[PDB]
Amino acid sequence: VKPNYALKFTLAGHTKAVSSVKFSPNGEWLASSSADKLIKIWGAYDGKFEKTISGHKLGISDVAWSSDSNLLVSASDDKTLKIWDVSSGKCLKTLKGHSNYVFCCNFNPQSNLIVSGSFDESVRIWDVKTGKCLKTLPAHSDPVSAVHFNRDGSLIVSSSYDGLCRIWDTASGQCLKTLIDDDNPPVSFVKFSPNGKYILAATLDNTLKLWDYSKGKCLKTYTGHKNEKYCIFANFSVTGGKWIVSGSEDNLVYIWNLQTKEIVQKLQGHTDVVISTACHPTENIIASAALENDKTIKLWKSDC
Repeated sequence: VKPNYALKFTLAGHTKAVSSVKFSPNGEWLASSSADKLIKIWGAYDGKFEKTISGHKLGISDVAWSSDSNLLVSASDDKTLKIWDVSSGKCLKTLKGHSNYVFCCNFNPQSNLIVSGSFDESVRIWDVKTGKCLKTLPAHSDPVSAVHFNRDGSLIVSSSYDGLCRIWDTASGQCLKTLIDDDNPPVSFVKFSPNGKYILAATLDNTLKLWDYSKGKCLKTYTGHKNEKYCIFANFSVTGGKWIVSGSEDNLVYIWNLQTKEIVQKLQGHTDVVISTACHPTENIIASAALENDKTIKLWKSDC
């Protein structure tokens, strides 16, 4: 009925706001990025600090893992993305092309491609092996807040302060669908459901929405949290109960029942905006991370 997530670890070490936390696909590691220009790797189950990955000249907005858990990509205000070999910590490639801060990034499931979103209003698709830009999509008319590939990499979904959610054919770059409600508040997040049939989208009117984009219809609305200013990451949690999980600008992690939309738990502990949450791929484990009055990551664990 309800989870019972309890605090297990507080991961200290970043010196500015944390921007993003992500579990490796094999579940072994958490990676974190921060305004302090650094990536940090931590053990997912014992919270143990592993190493620092350095090289960006300005703060990092996002980090993402390849499917084999061997590479990371980061997006930075220095207008580049970097591909990192996690074991060595070396920068394998620097991805130049964006004309302003890069804000979001992701590998596709095969992990031969990376997608980025930028303040320059564009979405780019990059070849992992060469570090070259394959396509620049004129995706939006304001900064792009999130980019995500669907389950097999055949589609990209993007969101922008322009109020729109768009879905793109990866191979061609053709826009297959624009989602818009009668109202156009800035869309601060978007991602595909694990089965790729639905889309979870956050807008800066304190609202999360689950969209059936085959039919272009909003099915669920989740409220009660605070989200009017920041681009906060949300997630589907599928390892036990089927929940929706998001950060909030009242320093809490919110957890909703996906089907009934009822708030099932609120996680208190952070002392600043909870900007990012990640759900563990196999265990009922949540990582949360907060802005610069806090600077820590928290690992939580529930029985369902």
